[PDB]
Amino acid sequence: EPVSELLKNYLDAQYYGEIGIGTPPQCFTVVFDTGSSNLWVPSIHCKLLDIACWVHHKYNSDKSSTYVKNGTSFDIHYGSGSLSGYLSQDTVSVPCKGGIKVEKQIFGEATKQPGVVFIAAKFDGILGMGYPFISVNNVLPVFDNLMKQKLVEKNIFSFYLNRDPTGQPGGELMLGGTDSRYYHGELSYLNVTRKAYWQVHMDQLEVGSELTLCKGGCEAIVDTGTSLLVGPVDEVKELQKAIGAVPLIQGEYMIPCEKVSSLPIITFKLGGQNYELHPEKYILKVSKTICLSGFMGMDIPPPSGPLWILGDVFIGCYYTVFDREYNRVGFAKAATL
Ligand SMILES: NC1=N[C@@]2(CO1)c1cc(-c3cccnc3F)ccc1Oc1c2cc(C2=CCCOC2)nc1F
Ligand SMILES: *[C@@H]1O[C@H](CO)[C@@H](O[C@@H]2O[C@H](CO)[C@@H](O)[C@H](O)[C@H]2NC(C)=O)[C@H](O)[C@H]1NC(C)=O
Ligand SMILES: *[C@@H]1O[C@H](CO)[C@@H](O)[C@H](O)[C@H]1NC(C)=O
Repeated sequence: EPVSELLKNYLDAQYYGEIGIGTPPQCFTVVFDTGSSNLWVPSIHCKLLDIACWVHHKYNSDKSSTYVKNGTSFDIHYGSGSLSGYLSQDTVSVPCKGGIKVEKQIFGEATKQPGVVFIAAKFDGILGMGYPFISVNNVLPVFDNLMKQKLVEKNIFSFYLNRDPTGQPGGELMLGGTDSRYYHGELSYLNVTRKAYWQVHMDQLEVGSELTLCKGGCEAIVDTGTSLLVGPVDEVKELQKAIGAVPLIQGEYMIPCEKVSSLPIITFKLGGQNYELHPEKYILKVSKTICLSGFMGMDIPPPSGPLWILGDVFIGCYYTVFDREYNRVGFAKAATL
C-alpha cells in the first residue's frame, strides 16, 4: 500500500522523480520539495521567444479527458527568481505508471519563467510537500489531497537520498511509510515548531570543539529542495574559516582535498539527540577534481528567517521521515556501502 518513487541524482545537487498529469498521463520530472507547497509544471501555452519555453516537458490540457479549467492566474516569488501562470485541475499519477491516482488536484500551468535558474534544472517542475500555510493561492497540496482521498495507510512520507553520485538508485521517496532498507538503527523524532515549513528547533551547532554556532538555540527547516546546508552569513563565514575553506570565483568555498580528512566533526544538536557529519560527508567532490564545502551562507530575513536549512547534504546522510499525523520529523543514519 505504501508507494515507492525512484529518484534520480544529478551531481548530489538535484533529486527528482517522475510523476504523471492527465489521462493518459503526461510524464513530468519534479523535485519533491518539502520547502514549498505547490505543484507546477511548464505549459505549452508559453511564448516562442522565451528560452524557458524550450527546456522542459510541457502540460497540454487538450490531451487530457480529466482536465477541468480553473484559470486563476498565479505568481510565485522566491530567492533565485520567480515564475507565473494560471491554475488547472487534473489527475496526478505517482509514479507516471503500485502507483496511485490523485483525483481533482489543482496545480499550476507555468507560462512565464524568467531568470537563468530553470535552465540549470534537470527537472521540469516542483511538487511541494510542506504545510498548506505556505501554499500560494491557498491551493490544497498534493500530499494533503491524497490523504483526504485516503490513498495510503499512514499520514507520513520519507526520503532516502543517495549521496554517492554514481550509485543507484539516486534516492527514493516513500509515500505512506518508511523504508528500513535505507537506514540503520531506530528513528528519533523532533516536534515541528512552526507548521509552515518543516521547521524544527535546534539547540546549538558545534564545528569541532572551538566554534559553536546557533548559540543559545535557533530554528531550522528540513528542506529537500535545497542542495546544501544553509545558515546565517556571518555564522557560516566563521565555519568556513574554521575549516580553512576559501571562496572561489563563482562564490563556492573550496578546500584542498588533502586537508579533508583532518577537518573537524560538525555536530547538529537538536531535540536531545546529536547528529554528526564527518568531513567526508559535508564536503562535495566536483569535477579537474575539486573539493567544495557543503555549507552556504544566506541571510533569510524575517518573518520566515533567520533559519538554518538542513538540505540534501544532511538528508542524504540521515534518512528523514516527514510525519503529518503527529507533526514531527524523524532521523536515522542512512544505509551506505
Ligand atoms: N526549498 C526550495 N524550493 C525552491 C527554493 O527553495 C526551489 C528549489 C529548487 C531547487 C534547485 C536546485 C535543486 N533542488 C531544488 F529543489 C528549484 C526551484 C525552486 O523554486 C521555488 C522554491 C520555493 C518556492 C516557494 C514559493 C512560495 C513558498 O515559499 C517557497 N518557489 C519556487 F519557485
Ligand atoms: C479552483 O477554482 C475554484 C472556482 O473557480 C476556486 O474557488 C474555490 O472553489 C471552492 C469550491 O468548493 C470553494 O470552496 C472556494 O470558493 C474555493 N476554494 C478554495 C480552497 O479557495 C479555487 O480557488 C481554485 N483553486 C483551488 C485550489 O480550489
Ligand atoms: C512532541 O509533542 C507531543 C505532543 O503531545 C508530545 O507528546 C511529545 O512528548 C513531544 N516530544 C518532545 C521531545 O517534546
